[PDB]
Amino acid sequence: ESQPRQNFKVETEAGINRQINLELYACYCYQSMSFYFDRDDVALPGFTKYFKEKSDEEREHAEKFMKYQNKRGGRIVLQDVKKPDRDEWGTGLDAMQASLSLEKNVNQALLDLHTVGDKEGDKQFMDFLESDYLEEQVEDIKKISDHITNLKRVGSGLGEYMFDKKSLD
Amino acid sequence: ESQPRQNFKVETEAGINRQINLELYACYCYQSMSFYFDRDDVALPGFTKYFKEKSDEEREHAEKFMKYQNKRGGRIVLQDVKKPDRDEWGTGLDAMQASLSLEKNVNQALLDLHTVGDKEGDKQFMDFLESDYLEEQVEDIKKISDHITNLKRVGSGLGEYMFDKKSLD
Amino acid sequence: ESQPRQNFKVETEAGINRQINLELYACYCYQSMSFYFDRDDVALPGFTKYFKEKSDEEREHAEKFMKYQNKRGGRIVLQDVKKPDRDEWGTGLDAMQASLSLEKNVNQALLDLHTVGDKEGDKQFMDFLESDYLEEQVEDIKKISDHITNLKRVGSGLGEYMFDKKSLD
Amino acid sequence: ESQPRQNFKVETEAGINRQINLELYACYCYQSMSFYFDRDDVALPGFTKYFKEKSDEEREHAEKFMKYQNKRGGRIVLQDVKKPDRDEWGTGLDAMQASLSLEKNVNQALLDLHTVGDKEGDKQFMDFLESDYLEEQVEDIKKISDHITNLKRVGSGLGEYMFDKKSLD
Ligand SMILES: [Fe+3]
Ligand SMILES: [Fe+3]
Ligand SMILES: [Fe+3]
Ligand SMILES: [Fe+3]
Ligand SMILES: [Fe+3]
Ligand SMILES: [Fe+3]
Repeated sequence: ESQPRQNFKVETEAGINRQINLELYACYCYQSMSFYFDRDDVALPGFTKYFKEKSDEEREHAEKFMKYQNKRGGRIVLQDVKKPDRDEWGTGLDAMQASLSLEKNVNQALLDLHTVGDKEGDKQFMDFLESDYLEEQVEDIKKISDHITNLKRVGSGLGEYMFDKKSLD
Repeated sequence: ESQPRQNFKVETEAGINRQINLELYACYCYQSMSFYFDRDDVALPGFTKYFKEKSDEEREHAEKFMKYQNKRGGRIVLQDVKKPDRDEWGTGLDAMQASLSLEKNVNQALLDLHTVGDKEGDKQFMDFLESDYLEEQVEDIKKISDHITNLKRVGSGLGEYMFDKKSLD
Repeated sequence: ESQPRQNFKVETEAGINRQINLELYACYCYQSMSFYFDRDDVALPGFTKYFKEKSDEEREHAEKFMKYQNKRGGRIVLQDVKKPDRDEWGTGLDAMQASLSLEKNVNQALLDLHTVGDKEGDKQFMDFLESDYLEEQVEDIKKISDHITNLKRVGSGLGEYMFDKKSLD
Repeated sequence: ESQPRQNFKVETEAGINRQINLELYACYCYQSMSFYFDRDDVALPGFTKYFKEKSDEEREHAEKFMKYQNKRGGRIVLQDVKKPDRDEWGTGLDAMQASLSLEKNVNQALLDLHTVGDKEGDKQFMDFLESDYLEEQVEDIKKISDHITNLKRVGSGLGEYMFDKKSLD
């Protein structure tokens, strides 16, 4: 057993390694999204910047889980990060809805990972998940929902152009 | 032979003199475009400013080639700069598309001028073209393409007015 | 053909997409390396920081290629990024030698990608590769070689500990 | 019942009083360790400073539990704080390993105290323990493990001397 390991179960360790891969996958999706909106036939610089920032956030999420794995005495096992499931992301509305669905899937995986910690009695891990992940997911999912509502409100064309300027920095 | 001349062929020298005239011609077109959008029945001050800045850029391009001609020991031979091929430039979309076509023609002339340098073994001239012209053309052509996409996105009327305010300074 | 596309061949476009995946793969390897040295039974914070910075550099390399693909009018096609070929990276000397081998493989892929640009006459792309990638690879490969020499000089134990403090920030 | 008492069980109150004594005991051990390394025949000033700071931390831990006991309406009952179980702490490696074992014992007592809060439904007390104690224990246990690894890496003699200078302030 590694020196720090205490109240840290193998199932919790394995759950963290699957979550690392999922956060890396989300980071990859957002990176794809960002450079899609940098296409010359898409050309929405607010969307480009917004998904780039979201991509860096997911990379931070993954690395924080890596750091935590080490803190508790687990061992990081990396896997292929799959390519995103689309090459092209439609309109700003489509991308924002794909992003909502993505964040809700990450949130469910996090809640399932909380359930592993809870049944194993990992008090510290539950609070770590709560403080550093669950609250952020809830804020993010609310923010993206608002954006979807406004992208429906403004419509295509000028509306989408104006949303890019006024709702995304 | 002039004092500095070394590894500098007469065909390269002549190519630079044709390119000088082309850059001057581009400068003239952009100047025409700029004051077209300053017409009282057009009246788009973002477009006016944007094409004025682009005109000064092309003037700089020409003068840099003049300076280089002298650096290598060639002799500048100037020609008439023809009047632009339109007096009137349509909508903001039309002007932006005329500008894309213009920049692509300058880029092709630059690539052909690179080919002259390459076959003559003008190592320094190729790098000069690469560093000081080819990269800028690629950035510019990408920027103008983005603008064309957004001018189609926003449509005529209010859209064109909003693009003038939000995409051009 | 996309609006900006000019002197940009399909083989060059495909080469950039393979290089994107390779830079992402290098970023993943360095990220693995970094958190390996953050293990409690490895615990070298200079190595951790050094490979984290190297990981961010490779991510920048990938994104710059993504941006360039868009600049020229190509289309980004992403693939799975494979997991690194080791879970554990040995001593500081082993990791530094794995890193040298990695950078030399990236450098060879870049030189092969230069060869594609050259035979297709992509003057701008060659200079882009030269200025923004080839020079950095040469500096990096020299830096890592120096580190390997010093890690052999200092030996294991105290030597490796001292190198972590004095050669890596 | 005291004025503030609400959802605060007698078993939870008693658990806090045992934890107070344990934190005081840890503070005493670290104080012993610190002045051991201030011995003229030991003379490691980094270790001296490090364990002094750790001693003050444990004193803060105890006093925070005292303050909390009062916040909830419990009553502090103090006991003898036993003398540490060694007068002499060996090498820097020995002391660091004794410290790891100490922190893991405090962590287990904290987790057992969390279990008392959980079964009694003391929602606020669990979060207090999580936020103010469990996270710190996990960081500390990871830090001490790293130090043990490096103290094995550097070896005795010059290694131990260098660790005192470079890993402890
Ligand atoms: Fe997110
Ligand atoms: Fe909590
Ligand atoms: Fe231009
Ligand atoms: Fe060059
Ligand atoms: Fe590198
Ligand atoms: Fe402690």
